[PDB]
Amino acid sequence: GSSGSSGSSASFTKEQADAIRRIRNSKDSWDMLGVKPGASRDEVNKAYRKLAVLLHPDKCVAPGSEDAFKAVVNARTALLKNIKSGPSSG
Repeated sequence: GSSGSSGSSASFTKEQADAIRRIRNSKDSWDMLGVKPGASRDEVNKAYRKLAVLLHPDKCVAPGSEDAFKAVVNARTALLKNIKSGPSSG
């Protein structure tokens, strides 16, 4: 089947909304996290952290805050993998 949830109620700040709006309308991970394509693991994580807290399901009860948080992960986690310049293992 398919999962579905109703979020009739929506209470949050501009910052949050703006986040979920950008993520859902992001063309890449850099845009989501809000960093440059030439940043380091420390950077990507920094942006992912600050954001995560904002999109966190414990801070943002928004109906989209959930989806947003999910995107971030796929973004950061992915980017990081690329961050690696040389193949450590193999």
